[PDB]
Amino acid sequence: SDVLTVSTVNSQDQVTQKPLRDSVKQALKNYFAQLNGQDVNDLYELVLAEVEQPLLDMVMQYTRGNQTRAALMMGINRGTLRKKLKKYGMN
Amino acid sequence: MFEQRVNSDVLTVSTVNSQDQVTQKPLRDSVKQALKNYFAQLNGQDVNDLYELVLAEVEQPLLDMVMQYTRGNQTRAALMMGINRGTLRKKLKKYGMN
DNA sequence: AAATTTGTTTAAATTTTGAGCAAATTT
DNA sequence: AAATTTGCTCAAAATTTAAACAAATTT
Repeated sequence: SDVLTVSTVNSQDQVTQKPLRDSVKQALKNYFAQLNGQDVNDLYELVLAEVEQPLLDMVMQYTRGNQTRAALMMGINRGTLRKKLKKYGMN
Repeated sequence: MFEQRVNSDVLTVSTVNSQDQVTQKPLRDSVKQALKNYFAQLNGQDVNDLYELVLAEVEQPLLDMVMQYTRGNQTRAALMMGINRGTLRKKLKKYGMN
């Protein structure tokens, strides 16, 4: 009923799903905590970089290197995909 | 003395390791795992929105969290995310945060 | 009362898209 | 040897941008 989820363990050794979006929330909750009113400047492209890399990594692995099927899977242009690959230097 | 904090270790999540010890692992890895799992259930239906699907999962909480920080200040929020104020308002609208 | 933010528009800059081709690669 | 994918170009379509500025708000 909620497609992108990570595995957690509780004190009683029970594994159980939680939305990835709860992780993102936690990480930021943590990031901000460690900052002491130090200014943040490029937080969107920061988190984006943190998410695009592993997404590209995985779909390219799943599509066996096939840029065409990878782009179709993600629903973006083949050109866009190429650009993003070179951006993170994976090609 | 300043220790190097790599980019992968700026956004981290508490995990439990093979010795039942609590450690901080990259958000990257959470995104990897979510996708490894998403592909397991995909045996073997086709997809055509994987970027938008992921993007939404990540934008909502970022927006959620940044607004809480700026105590609803859209100008400071857009300034700290580093995006035009107009696209922040657009994104907020997309997710019902206004 | 002053400083700031919101809500909105308008136009330029930027990025994404699609389409189309030969050369390379997989099948 | 056929079929598909790569690498690369152009354009237009779509989106992000900054720059207003009056009205609403927060300091």
